[PDB]
Amino acid sequence: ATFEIVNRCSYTVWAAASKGDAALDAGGRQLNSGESWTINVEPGTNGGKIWARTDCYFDDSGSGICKTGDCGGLLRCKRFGRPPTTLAEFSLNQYGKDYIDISNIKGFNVPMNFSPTTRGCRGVRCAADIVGQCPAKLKAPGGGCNDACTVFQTSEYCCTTGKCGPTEYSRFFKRLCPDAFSYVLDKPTTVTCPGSSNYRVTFCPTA
Ligand SMILES: O=C(O)c1cc(-n2cc(CO)nn2)cc(C(=O)O)n1
Ligand SMILES: O=C(O)c1cc(-n2cc(CO)nn2)cc(C(=O)O)n1
Ligand SMILES: O=C(O)c1cc(-n2cc(CO)nn2)cc(C(=O)O)n1
Ligand SMILES: [Eu+3]
Repeated sequence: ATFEIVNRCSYTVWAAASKGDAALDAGGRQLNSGESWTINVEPGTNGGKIWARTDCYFDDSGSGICKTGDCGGLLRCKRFGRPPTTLAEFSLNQYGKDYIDISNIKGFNVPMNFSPTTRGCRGVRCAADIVGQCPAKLKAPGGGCNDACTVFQTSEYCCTTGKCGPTEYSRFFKRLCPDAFSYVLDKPTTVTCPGSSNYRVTFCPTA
């Protein structure tokens, strides 16, 4: 499957793509404002994620640091990124269909649209100014808006036992972005697409 990753932000981002125990395609790349990077994701990829990283430095070997979304200091991510990270999430070719969503469960750093480029389903978007409106206690000094689990480490915010409800913090993310997951047990906003669809992830779709 092809994923065209487009940076419409006015700032550089370092795109990342991983399924947690391996890179997808090269795993990461710099995208200056306006640049597009198309990756190939293997059919059947389960639990894949794409995100933006901000304020990164990498040496000539591809090792360094990012202020949001750092994946073990690598340009080419093999693992998932450090919150806060707005997440484009997908599982492909699962009994004949693809499944996509956006999640704020690991916080929000950069606005995003995640849409099919082929027929048969809608896209999803979380493009509100979550960082600007972020509750004081969730603001990440390194940049972005943390989820409450990251900040407070409670069973209720982290849904540790599989039982939890919405919270004042989850409701903030849900108010700003109704079409993204705001906590682990949120009413799902997953979209079912035809198996083997192709996609575009756009950072700052309205900004
Ligand atoms: O065991 C680990 O340290 C570990 C494992 C995974 N895994 C993620 C997946 C797939 O969802 N499998 N291991 C991710 C990370 C990380 O992002 O730091 N770390
Ligand atoms: O760099 C890692 O391998 C790593 C870093 C973190 N950390 C993330 C943060 C910030 O929220 N602090 N450590 C968690 C994990 C894991 O759970 O596997 N793994
Ligand atoms: O503590 C962790 O979360 C962690 C630790 C290691 N470590 C591996 C080694 C061996 O040299 N030491 N920490 C790898 C990872 C990961 O790849 O996600 N994660
Ligand atoms: Eu780890």
